[PDB]
Amino acid sequence: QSITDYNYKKPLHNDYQILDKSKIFGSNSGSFVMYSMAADAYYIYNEKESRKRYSPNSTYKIYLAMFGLDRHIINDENSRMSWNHKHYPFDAWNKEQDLNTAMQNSVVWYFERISDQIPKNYTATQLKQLNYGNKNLGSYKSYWMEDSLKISNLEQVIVFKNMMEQNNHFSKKAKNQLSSSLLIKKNEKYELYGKTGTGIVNGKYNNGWFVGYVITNHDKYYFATHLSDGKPSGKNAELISEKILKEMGVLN
Repeated sequence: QSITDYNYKKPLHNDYQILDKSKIFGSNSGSFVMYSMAADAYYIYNEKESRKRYSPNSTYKIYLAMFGLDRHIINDENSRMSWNHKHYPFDAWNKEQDLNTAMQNSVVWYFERISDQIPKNYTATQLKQLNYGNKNLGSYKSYWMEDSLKISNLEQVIVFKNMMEQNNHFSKKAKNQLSSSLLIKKNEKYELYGKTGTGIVNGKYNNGWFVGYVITNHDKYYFATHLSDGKPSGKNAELISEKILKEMGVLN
């Protein structure tokens, strides 16, 4: 909308290190950002591109889940939602869901059902308090899917880290329930948490994301990969994230 809606310009008041992950990105274009809790420092590949704001797509379901927990639309004893009986192209969508199943399978109707129960003034208050990208709700429909709401790769890390780590009005059990829903991988060395996001425009991928965090025995790292061209899917952004986190020593 405004002159500032496509770009995040706020200086990092933080130690930062510039990375060169161009070989892993290959023919794809985009950025990678990681923050380390113990180091209090940002590691950035393609810093200019990390500040360009893009639709978050399904990565915003992180925030819809938090808001649905905070408003008690879903809880710990019940996060179940019955299927309304409409046929979707994937059978994982064609049944009852809980937060865990819906997050894992990016089941759109679950999160759309949550968003419809949340009043616009709450969301606006939340995006303001969280500094969530351009904060632009537009028509307030599926405003996070190739629509008015945009956020940069750098802000994806900053905002997620601050939401989880600051003592805010989001309770600790809601944060824990969100985390369980986002867990992808756990072994002796680490726990990897995250959420893909994929934008499709005219049958073509236009926008790929993977936003999350890693807990090791020694540190906690928030990260995000955004793809803007080449093959910009969430699945590709996830693959790129894993190669970079592994090269950086985060996964061992």
